[PDB]
Amino acid sequence: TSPRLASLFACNRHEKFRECVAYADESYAESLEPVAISRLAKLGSCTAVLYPQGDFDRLPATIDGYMAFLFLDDLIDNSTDMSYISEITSRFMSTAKGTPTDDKRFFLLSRFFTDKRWDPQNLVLAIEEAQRFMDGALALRAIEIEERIITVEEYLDIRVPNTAMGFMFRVIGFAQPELAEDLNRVMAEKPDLWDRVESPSGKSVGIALDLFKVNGLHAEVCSYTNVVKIWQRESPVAIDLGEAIKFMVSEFYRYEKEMAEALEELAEFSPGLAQAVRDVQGGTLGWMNAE
Ligand SMILES: CC(C)=CCC/C(C)=C/CC/C(C)=C/CC/C(C)=C(\F)COP(=O)(O)OP(=O)(O)O
Ligand SMILES: [Mg+2]
Ligand SMILES: [Mg+2]
Repeated sequence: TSPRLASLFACNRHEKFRECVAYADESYAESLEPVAISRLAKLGSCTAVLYPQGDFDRLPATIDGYMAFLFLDDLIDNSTDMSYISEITSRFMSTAKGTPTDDKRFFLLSRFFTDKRWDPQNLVLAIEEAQRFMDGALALRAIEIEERIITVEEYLDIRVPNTAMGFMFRVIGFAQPELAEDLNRVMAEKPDLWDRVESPSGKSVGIALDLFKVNGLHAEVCSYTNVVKIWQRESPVAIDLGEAIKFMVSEFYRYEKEMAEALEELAEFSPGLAQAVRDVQGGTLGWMNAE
């Protein structure tokens, strides 16, 4: 249920995509399979389509980082109480800042954030965005617990950093190090232009993730933190889940158009960085449309 979404942005693939898979298989089986008790190795094909003009020598590190990230976020999203989610997010941020850990769950996260090849300002950007991702996870869980009714607008604002689109855009500088300088410059000199690209990105990918969820074990629901159910409540006329899905699909396309328009203005500043952003969006949607 919920339809495939056709991104405006091509799903492009690194030429060593095969090596990316297998590195992921072999790395997972050695470093995550023991503790994880999985769709985790699949982040090989994914990194290869997120960073298709990236430097292959950075992709194995990025794969490990992203497998660890996905693993821990599954911890976070599955937690039912603020006390446990707070412990996990604080430990994530400690590790992201290079605090040593002997918790194997965090071993690959530490490898990635302490990679000596990071551009130093790029690394600071990535840590700060991971904090924003974590702050949104914490806020969304408070919402579902308190069963608080918010608007779609309020939700999407909270949700944007928690889609990790912005984090993946920051690691463009790691995976495609010829873009580190341009990444730093846009944040220092053109922050508002940057946010005009990042904000419709997070909104569209947020809507897409929420659309692709619904039901499995017995009742995920998430009635207060899934944009489809949020709109059901906010609509000024009664709408069922089906009609609600249709509307948010239309909103996906509207937010992607708004992102496209922004990327035209980013490309005059940096053609390379604009194209790398397209490919992160295009590969994310491409990879997601295995539904
Ligand atoms: C990157 C995205 C958004 C999707 C697919 C590509 C991928 C596996 C990237 C790994 C990079 C990172 C940091 C991912 C971790 C955070 C994100 C967002 C996810 F886990 C999305 O997976 P989900 O649908 O279970 O959860 P939710 O976001 O709806 O709660
Ligand atoms: Mg999440
Ligand atoms: Mg999740």
